[PDB]
Amino acid sequence: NGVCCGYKLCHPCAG
Repeated sequence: NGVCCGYKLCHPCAG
């Protein structure tokens, strides 16, 4: 769906 930032690292959440 897009990019998500969590543990100081942004990565695709679920496309």
